Amino acid sequence: NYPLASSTWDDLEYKAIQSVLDSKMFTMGEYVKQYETQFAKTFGSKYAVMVSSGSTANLLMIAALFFTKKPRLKKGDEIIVPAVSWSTTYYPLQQYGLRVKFVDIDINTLNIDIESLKEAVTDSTKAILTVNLLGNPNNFDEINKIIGGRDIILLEDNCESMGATFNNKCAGTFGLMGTFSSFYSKHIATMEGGCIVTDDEEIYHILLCIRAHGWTRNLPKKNKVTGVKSDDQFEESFKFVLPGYNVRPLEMSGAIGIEQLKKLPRFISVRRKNAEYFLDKFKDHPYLDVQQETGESSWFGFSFIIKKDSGVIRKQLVENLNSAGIECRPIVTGNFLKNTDVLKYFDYTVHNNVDNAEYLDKNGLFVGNHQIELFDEIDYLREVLK
Amino acid sequence: NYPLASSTWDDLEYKAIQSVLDSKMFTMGEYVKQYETQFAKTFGSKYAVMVSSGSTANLLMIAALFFTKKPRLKKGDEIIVPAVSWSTTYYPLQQYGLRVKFVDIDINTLNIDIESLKEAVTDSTKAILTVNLLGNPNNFDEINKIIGGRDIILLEDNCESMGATFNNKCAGTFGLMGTFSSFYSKHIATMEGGCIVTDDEEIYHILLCIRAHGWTRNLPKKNKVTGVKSDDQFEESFKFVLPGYNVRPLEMSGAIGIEQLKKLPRFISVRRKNAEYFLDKFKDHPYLDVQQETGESSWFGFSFIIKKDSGVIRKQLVENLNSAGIECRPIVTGNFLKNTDVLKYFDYTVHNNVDNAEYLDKNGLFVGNHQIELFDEIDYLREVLK
Ligand SMILES: *[C@H](N[C@@H](CCC(=O)O)C(=O)O)c1c(COP(=O)(O)O)cnc(C)c1O
Ligand SMILES: *[C@H](N[C@@H](CCC(=O)O)C(=O)O)c1c(COP(=O)(O)O)cnc(C)c1O
Repeated sequence: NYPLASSTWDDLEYKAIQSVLDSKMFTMGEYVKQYETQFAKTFGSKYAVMVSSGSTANLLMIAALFFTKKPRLKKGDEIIVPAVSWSTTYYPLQQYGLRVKFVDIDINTLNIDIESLKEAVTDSTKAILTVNLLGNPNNFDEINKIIGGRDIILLEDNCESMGATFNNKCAGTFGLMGTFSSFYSKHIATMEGGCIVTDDEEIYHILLCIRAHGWTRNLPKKNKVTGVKSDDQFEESFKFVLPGYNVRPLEMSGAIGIEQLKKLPRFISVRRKNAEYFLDKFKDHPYLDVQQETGESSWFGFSFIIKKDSGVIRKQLVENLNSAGIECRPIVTGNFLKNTDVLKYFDYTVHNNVDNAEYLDKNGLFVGNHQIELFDEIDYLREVLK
Repeated sequence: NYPLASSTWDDLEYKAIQSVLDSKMFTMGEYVKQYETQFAKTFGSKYAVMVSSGSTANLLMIAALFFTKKPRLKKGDEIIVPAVSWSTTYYPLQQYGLRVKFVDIDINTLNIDIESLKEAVTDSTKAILTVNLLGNPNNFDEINKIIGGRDIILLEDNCESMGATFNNKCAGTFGLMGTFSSFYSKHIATMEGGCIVTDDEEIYHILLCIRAHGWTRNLPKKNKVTGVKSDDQFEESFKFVLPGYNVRPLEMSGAIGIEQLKKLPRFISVRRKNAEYFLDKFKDHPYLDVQQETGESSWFGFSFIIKKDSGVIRKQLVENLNSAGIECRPIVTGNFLKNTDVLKYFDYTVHNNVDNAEYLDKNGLFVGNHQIELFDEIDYLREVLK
């Protein structure tokens, strides 16, 4: 009836695939490169680099920081994160030996709690990795006040908020790097795909290098990694300079991404209209609280949190929902801190408490928002959730 | 041109791509699952796990060893590798904090020098990662003799030797794990693609988990990682237990992969016919040494090494081969140890020396072999390399 996922494609995505077939160049090329230019232009960054998925976009984002001429991050370094996000926002911190400090979320915005942030910040903090949750941007104004010129890097996992903006700027472009995802279920889809954006050329060349074999084949003759490239191909083409990966996207995802980006503004427009109608139907709801928007959210989906002491039990709504053909799931993955089994591999600490994440973990659920008009579905959802 | 790589595709892989487009299901699924099954069966391994590339296959191979119930490896352990190979054979080792011990290669076979190895193996050696170079398998009988019952893990990077055999056993299936690549220029091509095979179910379950977010979704109800999966999918489907990645292959790659396996034997045969031909044409070549075969090479390509005391300058030969429109390159990456820049990041040492690797690095070169008859390129090559 009402799924969490619908297809974003049309004839056009298919044609783009044909175009690629007909070219007989399958691995990362023209399209991918064209696609990166469009992406950057699209969100207002100087550079964009396409990878195999948003997870690997997070991996290189952290990785790159260790290979700047003046390494910006080091093993043991303290990084702050919020307690609610996708797993692969965290894994990379572990794989790089960072010390992780979790902070609770604000139960209204579902983003990192600001007042906890303020106090959680110190002289030991090297970086802050924010996540724009469910399409909702962090209030970067306040985040910038809290950092206050200190050597603390700001990073964004924007895998759920493509299109969101805050004060006339695209989410994802506030940090030194911002990551995106074009996985099937996201604002657009290239089957799998992710992207890192940055206005830093140094970081930009490093990303080009660790994305594919740690080589220099995709570096420009004069570049910020090696500096000046020899002209002996026999030579230059087989020099390895950073311990990277092969996380190249396929040409086909680049081509398909070109088509989706064209459609994006409409997708976002439809999404917001549905959000507007949704909020109208659900405000002053007797036992559910909705997400409070910051800036202009790209409304990835619709979260609900059971009102305190309303005596409503999640299992029930859950049943209700499914019995009406409406799919739902926890919000993102609930409180990450409960995954104690993977947590045993981390060097981590919890600032103050994560009561909010905890409450969410037991009392929130989520239903999708899509790029097609869902007025009908919402009216029904509201009939079911009364 | 006498290109280094060729299309192994015909209307079939084109048809398979079609079928997946027809299914409208693009994310890792049944084709991939089907391919994994065909793959293990083809190479004679109990299990196979398909990943986004041979490089991420090597990464997961190392990563798995850390998450076994009783860790097979730990930070600081020593692992012995050969000095000639693709850079992604080495990175995982640095990324996981292993102590890398380089060993010289045998100048004839181009694989690890067996004498050096016996000597390089010590009480501290926990594992040995072999690479089967250019289609040619390592003498695993000699290798197993060296290990002789001790607790030393044998691994293989088989990304260049899909289809080689040794004692009628398939290469890639001697070590606790073996990696494969199905990248454009390799034996089979699924655009990008890699696989890991193993006979160990626990490692096998660990791979299924770390390939996709460290979740439990692709583990069987009763499994070696978590035991028994819960029935409440609301919880079970968002449980994270090991620090993995998103290195899932594409369904299209799974589908193209299945047609490729069907054609393998033929590829191998032709490639081997080409090689024989090349052999006697180059049999008594006055100034160039050719690669010594162990078992049945899959002849990924043909190496040439300017004889000791010949007065021949590598430069000419290339000049020469380039003027003739024959595509040429270094043997893999040459002496990997020449990359001092990336070496800065490793915790490593060198066994004795790697003079063979350096000789090859300065006097070695290589042209590609294909699955179409090339007697004519050959005759021509011979003529050019007089
Ligand atoms: C996307 N999270 C998805 C995971 C879907 C999947 O199987 O990949 C979800 O179900 O919520 C996401 C990522 C991962 O990007 P990727 O899916 O392209 O690997 C990273 N960060 C965030 C915050 C995120 O939502
Ligand atoms: C194959 N190496 C290829 C590299 C092709 C590429 O650019 O990806 C070559 O040109 O020699 C290879 C790999 C890399 O696996 P992948 O290419 O599927 O990521 C890893 N190990 C070895 C030994 C290898 O030959």
